[PDB]
Amino acid sequence: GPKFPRVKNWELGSITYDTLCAQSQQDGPCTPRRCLGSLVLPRPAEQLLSQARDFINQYYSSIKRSGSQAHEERLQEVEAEVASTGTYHLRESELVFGAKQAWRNAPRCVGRIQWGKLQVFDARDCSSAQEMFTYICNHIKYATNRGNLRSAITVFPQRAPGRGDFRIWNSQLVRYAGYRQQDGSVRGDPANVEITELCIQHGWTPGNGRFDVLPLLLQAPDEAPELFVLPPELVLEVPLEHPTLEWFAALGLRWYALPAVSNMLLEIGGLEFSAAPFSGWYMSTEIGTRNLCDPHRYNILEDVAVCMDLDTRTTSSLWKDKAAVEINLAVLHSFQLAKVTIVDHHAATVSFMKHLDNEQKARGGCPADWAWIVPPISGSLTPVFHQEMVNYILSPAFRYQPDPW
Amino acid sequence: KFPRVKNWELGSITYDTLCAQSQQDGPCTPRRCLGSLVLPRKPAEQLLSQARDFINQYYSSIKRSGSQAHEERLQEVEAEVASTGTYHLRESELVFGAKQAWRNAPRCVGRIQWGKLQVFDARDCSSAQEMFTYICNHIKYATNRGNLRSAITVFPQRAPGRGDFRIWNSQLVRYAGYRQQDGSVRGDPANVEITELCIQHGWTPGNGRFDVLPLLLQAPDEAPELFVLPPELVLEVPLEHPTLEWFAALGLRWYALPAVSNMLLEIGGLEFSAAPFSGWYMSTEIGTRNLCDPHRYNILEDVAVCMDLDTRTTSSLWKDKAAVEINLAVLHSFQLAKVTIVDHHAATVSFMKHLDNEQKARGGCPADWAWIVPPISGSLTPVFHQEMVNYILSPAFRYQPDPW
Ligand code: HEM
Ligand code: HEM
Ligand SMILES: Clc1cccc(CCCNCCc2ccnc(-n3ccnc3)n2)c1
Ligand SMILES: Clc1cccc(CCCNCCc2ccnc(-n3ccnc3)n2)c1
Ligand SMILES: C[C@H](O)[C@H](O)[C@H]1CNc2nc(N)[nH]c(=O)c2N1
Ligand SMILES: C[C@H](O)[C@H](O)[C@H]1CNc2nc(N)[nH]c(=O)c2N1
Ligand SMILES: [Zn+2]
Repeated sequence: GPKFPRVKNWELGSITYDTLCAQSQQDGPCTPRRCLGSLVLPRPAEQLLSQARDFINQYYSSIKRSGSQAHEERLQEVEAEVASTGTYHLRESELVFGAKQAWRNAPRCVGRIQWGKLQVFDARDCSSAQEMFTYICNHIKYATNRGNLRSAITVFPQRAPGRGDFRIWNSQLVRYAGYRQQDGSVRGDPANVEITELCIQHGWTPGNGRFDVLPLLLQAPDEAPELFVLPPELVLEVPLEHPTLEWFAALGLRWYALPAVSNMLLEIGGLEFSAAPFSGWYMSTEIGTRNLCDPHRYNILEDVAVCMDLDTRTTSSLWKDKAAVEINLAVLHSFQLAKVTIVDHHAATVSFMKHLDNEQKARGGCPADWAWIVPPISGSLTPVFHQEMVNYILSPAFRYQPDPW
Repeated sequence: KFPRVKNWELGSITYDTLCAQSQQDGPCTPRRCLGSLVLPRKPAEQLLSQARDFINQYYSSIKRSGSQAHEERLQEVEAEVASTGTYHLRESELVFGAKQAWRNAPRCVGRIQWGKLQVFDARDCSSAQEMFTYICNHIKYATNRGNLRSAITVFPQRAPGRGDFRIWNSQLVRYAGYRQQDGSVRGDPANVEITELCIQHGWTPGNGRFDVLPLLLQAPDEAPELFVLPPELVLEVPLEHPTLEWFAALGLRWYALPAVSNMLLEIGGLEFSAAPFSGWYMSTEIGTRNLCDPHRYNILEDVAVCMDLDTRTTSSLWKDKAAVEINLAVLHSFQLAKVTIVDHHAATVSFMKHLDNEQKARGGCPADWAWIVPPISGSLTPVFHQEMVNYILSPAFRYQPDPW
């Protein structure tokens, strides 16, 4: 009946319509002629003002004062600030709402049931790389909380016309080094070969382990990036063991507690925060399947399968599926043992389904990227697999940005 | 302009130029992507242009573009449409069209095989009885005592003003689903409705979990007729496990032949509303979707308890462990019974080879990532890390409404 995408759950037979997508102001990559929904990265005061107006309207709606005196005054205040300076600034409570809405709007994040509980740290007074380091350490301490992890984001000053950006060069606050070898192989995390070489070029004395924590490369405006080593006591790690396979511990595997993305751009009302690291807690498949089993990452599948004595000479033995399972179980078991927050892919997807129902009621839909929401193992075993999803771009948003080098 | 397609495991990049040949809109728009949706939301000049396009494809396929045989066939088609509002395919054109529709099917992981397809012309069918004979031959040919062979049987095309030839069943072989008094379902819950239709049309129902359904076949503007498949035609594989001796005691089994019977085959503007096709199973279809889906046979918990796994919590990964052993049982049992089957690793590996072949042959390949990526162990397969472009090429298989 209604002129909006009809969305179906095939497990439960239930139907919803997404009216929220009508609020989207920015185009995705798809056209009627072809769907590009599987691509990871698909390709002026007038413009700013309309984005600023839209966001201020969003903010005043959220506090139930849409159409009010203070609403129209804030609108006038922003237009006049853009009139004289070419940009404008957010009130603290506007920044908090916007950071939360950006998370809420993130189609690829399965953790969004938690969106209303996000600690927003204002670091818009930051004026140096040393000061960025302090704020980042504070974020890591607060968010790690000795294993009882808390969602947090730290927001550094916005892009300024003329002036250069605040940037964190690392893709995460915690990452393991990747050292290219003579034979052409990589020791450590192959994902991190480039940032590792950048750190060395900038004066880091490199290790030679599989799990060396990288230093931070931090760039304050119009300045070369400075190098900062995180003090080991701040970086909580978890040695990996298996509940029943006693040899698993002898593999010497481990992972860090805090998943903190540090290279994404936070956009709010046309303002761009080029440095705004955020952190949650892991879903176990991120570590157990992607980081540890991706062929282009640590690639430990064959190693674990040989220890399990599987027939790795034939696909039909399902040796890959078997090893992958035990590795995920190991990640789950070790984090629980160490009392570090983690969520398995079953409980995560169940909570996301609950989130979808909340947002259906609250907003008339929820933008979601099926390929990213569905876990990388046991897909159809989780409820989200059977849930159709509409994907679109809402603002405030987190967006990829080019590497600063 | 043209999509840039990256494989994130290998760092390799292709560009899809084939998508520019799409003449049919999918569900997406720049404002929102609807790629995860299973189904679509919903004259002479048009038909003639779809026809010329297809005849052009055919003659190009046999390296005779521009030949007088090409020119003459274009005029036959034009003369026939201009006089009758429609036209008919030559058998060779039909054979080519069916192979191309399979080739162009974005959701099929089995397309490496697309050039090897037995095509039965059943367009001289005038009754449900005759459809049944054709279907039985298809099943015999395709099953081949467990050495499965891909096949399609093509029944008469749609015609203006008259009803369609239709097979009412969604597959040639399906197990019955009997709604019990207490709201549960004995058998396959996916087939409750088709089971009820069969009973209403005179079928005497069984009461098992794996009762093979009769076929409801419909000749134009006639009530469907009921036909029981001779039990010797329907090859089945009892499921057992290589190391778990108790597994056979579950009484599980599945049929050898995966044959879709409710899709529409469109070629050159002509529509074939009954054109059942079959290949062979990819193991996860049976082991994961058919047996483990919560709204199907849903055996996960049962298997987990036999394995004495901790069912109380999600974090023991009991579901993941049980699912793996079930898929293993399927592979072992089909291999023991000498029935053709492909595991999801072998399948996805051959699909990558197909993507490469198609890049060289056509400059691209329409693929639906959500469907190509297996339902367990996704990122453990190469297709997970492969960007894909989805679009509709013709000849095509399409969904169509239920005839009831
Ligand atoms: C609280 C627990 C959280 C969980 C369990 C969680 C889970 C996830 C997962 C599994 C992904 C997929 C990432 C990948 O596969 O590369 C993801 C992506 C993402 N998350 Fe979260 N997340 C959480 C918190 C947060 C927070 C606090 C934010 C921001 C305020 C956030 C924003 C995002 C964004 C923007 C992406 C997309 C990143 C990309 O496209 O590369 N998440 N999340
Ligand atoms: C020969 C071995 C074959 C294999 C291994 C194979 C594999 C698959 C699989 C796994 C699917 C997804 C089905 C689902 O999960 O619902 C699929 C879909 C499909 N296949 Fe095949 N297939 C084979 C042969 C064929 C043949 C012979 C045809 C037609 C001539 C064909 C046409 C299609 C079409 C049109 C779909 C989409 C079905 C839908 O949208 O419901 N396949 N295939
Ligand atoms: Cl090489 C490349 C190019 C484009 C996108 C890509 C995705 C990787 C980044 N995606 C986020 C991964 C990640 C890591 C730690 N933590 C989170 N995280 C934290 C809270 N929520 C998600 N997410 C890679
Ligand atoms: Cl319930 C619902 C409504 C609309 C579409 C849907 C798709 C399911 C069927 N998709 C094909 C399943 C299937 C079964 C047997 N065999 C094959 N098969 C054979 C060769 N290739 C695929 N495919 C379900
Ligand atoms: C090619 C494909 O889009 C790519 O491998 C995607 C698929 N889904 C994903 N899903 C999540 N959560 N994270 C990822 O990195 C990816 N990668
Ligand atoms: C909603 C979602 O698109 C739907 O459940 C899809 C996902 N991928 C699939 N993939 C295959 N092979 N078969 C399916 O039925 C589905 N179902
Ligand atoms: Zn799309």
